Amino acid sequence: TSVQTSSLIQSLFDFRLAALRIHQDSTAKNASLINALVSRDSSRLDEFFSSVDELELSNAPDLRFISSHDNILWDDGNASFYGIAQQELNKLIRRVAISGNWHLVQTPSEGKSVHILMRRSSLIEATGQVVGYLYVGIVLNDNFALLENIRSGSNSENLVLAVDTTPLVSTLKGNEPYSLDYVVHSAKDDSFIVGQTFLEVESVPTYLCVYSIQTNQNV
Repeated sequence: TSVQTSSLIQSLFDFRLAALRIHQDSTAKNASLINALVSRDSSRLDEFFSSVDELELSNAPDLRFISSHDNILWDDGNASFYGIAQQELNKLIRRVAISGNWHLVQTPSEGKSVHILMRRSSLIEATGQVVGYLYVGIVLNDNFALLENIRSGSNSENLVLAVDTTPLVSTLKGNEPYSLDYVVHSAKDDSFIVGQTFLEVESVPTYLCVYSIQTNQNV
């Protein structure tokens, strides 16, 4: 049941991205927002999002920022928490320039390329002129909540998300019979079976590899 665990993992991953896409695409049509943006006052924008999130938490993106062309109008400010220079968002804007589709992008951040999944929705005016684009993103590095979600949803023993040989995040606690290092340089299919699943983003192959460790139940 290898391909089964792998597809399970992929559906769980697909599920999370879906939760965000839907929430994004809806906020992108929230007159309250559109008008708070055209109003040109960062407060309603801040408040708008703080309220948006006040109850849909954990289903909230890690990064969020509105922008018209290269002119970033508003930013939730979480970019800095990730060690991402307001500058490094402008380059991501061009990189993700194809609305309604998720993009796996990298970005420099204090000596470690940070891997992010991004997507943009256009903010139209109730007049029909596009007024900007809302950019939403999920940071993969150290995103334990995302990996833990997928681990329990698939009832996996442990999981580790790596950009091959290099771990982005793990569920291991440090008491397992196996080390993170082992899990990462281990053969695909032993006492501890180690599965390997390359995630697809929008049905497209990706270098994101999720390792699933299952203990040989024989034992």
